Amino acid sequence: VTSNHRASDTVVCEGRPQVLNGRFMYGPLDVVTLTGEKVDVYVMTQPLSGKWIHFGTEVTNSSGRLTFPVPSERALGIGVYPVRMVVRGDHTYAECCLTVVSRGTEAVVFSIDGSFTASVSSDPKVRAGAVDVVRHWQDSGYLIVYVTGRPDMQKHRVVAWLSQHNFPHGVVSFCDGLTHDPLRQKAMFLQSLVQEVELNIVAGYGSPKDVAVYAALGLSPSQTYIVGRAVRKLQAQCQFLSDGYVAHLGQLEAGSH
Ligand SMILES: [Ca+2]
Repeated sequence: VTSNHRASDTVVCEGRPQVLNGRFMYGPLDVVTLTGEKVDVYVMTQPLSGKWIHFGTEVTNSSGRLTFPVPSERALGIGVYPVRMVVRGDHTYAECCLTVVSRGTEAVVFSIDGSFTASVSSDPKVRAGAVDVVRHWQDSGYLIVYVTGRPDMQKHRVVAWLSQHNFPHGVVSFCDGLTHDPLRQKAMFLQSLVQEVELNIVAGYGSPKDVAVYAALGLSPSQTYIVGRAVRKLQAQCQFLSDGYVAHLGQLEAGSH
């Protein structure tokens, strides 16, 4: 019964086509699919104004998915813009941000569950000092990118958790839920960030499974930060945060990176 819509946080290099994506579903399991419906797409072009601008309309396909191209004459310049997509039939919606960047914008990636969770589920507990480390990278001039292997069906819950513990705003990306190979889906997403969006990814955080993702991107072991105690098989492939995030933060502020 309850709507479970999501829209993808989109990051895009200036001058390039701007495409917004969304998926529209009802139910806990997304049991109902919203097929063939009109969805109106709004952008808050003046991000602090609270005023929505209608940009156009699309129709969901058989899987409830939506792809919306921003008309060239309405392309947004550099900045971060709220986006809201509204189902015309019931006035339900999804929200996300459109982030427009200059070429070569520098970013840092955090794998959510691997980087931030301390326990399993019941809201997982957050690792101590995690938020401050992410906040340190943002205040230092880096675009924050959050990736997770979870399906975007779970986006509402994941974002609520990030927001509850006060994580900095960033670009959040999930798996489509259908690939069955999340590690490669993440690697490919981050590659697309570097190749199509032209981001310069300077550091990667996660747990042991993420080393293969960051390695596939071309990150060096010194730029790869992995939570927990050193693991022998991974010895030269990454930096282990053996002492925790608080200690790691002091090391970053003495200019470790
Ligand atoms: Ca989580």
